[PDB]
Amino acid sequence: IRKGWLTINNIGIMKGGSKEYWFVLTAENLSWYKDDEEKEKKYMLSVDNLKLRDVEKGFMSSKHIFALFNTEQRNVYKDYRQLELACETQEEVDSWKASFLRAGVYPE
Repeated sequence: IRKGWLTINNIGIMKGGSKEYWFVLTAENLSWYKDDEEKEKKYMLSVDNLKLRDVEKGFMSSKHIFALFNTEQRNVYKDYRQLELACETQEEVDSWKASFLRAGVYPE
């Protein structure tokens, strides 16, 4: 449905620090890659059982930040905490939120 680069702010101490990843969004699954060639296949999460929320001032929010969180568990699989995503512009945040909603993600 939508593809682009997104920075993940929540990464564990073993690999901590915000990092930019290539993301592919479809109606069925969310697939994250370290490359735009879509070969790494870092981790995947299903579209459903997820919801979109805003974020608090817990990060140096020089970017436009929104969070996709698991409604069944406390964290995203193969990830640290919930998937807080930072965009270069606010339009990217709104576009991604709309894309996730169309894919099947539900509002908080």
